[PDB]
Amino acid sequence: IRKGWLTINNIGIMKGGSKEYWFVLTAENLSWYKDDEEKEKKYMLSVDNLKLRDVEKGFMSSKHIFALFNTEQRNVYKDYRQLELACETQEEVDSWKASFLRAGVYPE
Repeated sequence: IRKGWLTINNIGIMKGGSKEYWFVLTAENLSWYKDDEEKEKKYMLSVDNLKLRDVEKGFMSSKHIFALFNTEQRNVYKDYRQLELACETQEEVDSWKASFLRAGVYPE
């Protein structure tokens, strides 16, 4: 449905620090890659059982930040905490939120 680069702010101490990843969004699954060639296949999460929320001032929010969180568990699989995503512009945040909603993600 939508593809682009997104920075993940929540990464564990073993690999901590915000990092930019290539993301592919479809109606069925969310697939994250370290490359735009879509070969790494870092981790995947299903579209459903997820919801979109805003974020608090817990990060140096020089970017436009929104969070996709698991409604069944406390964290995203193969990830640290919930998937807080930072965009270069606010339009990217709104576009991604709309894309996730169309894919099947539900509002908080």
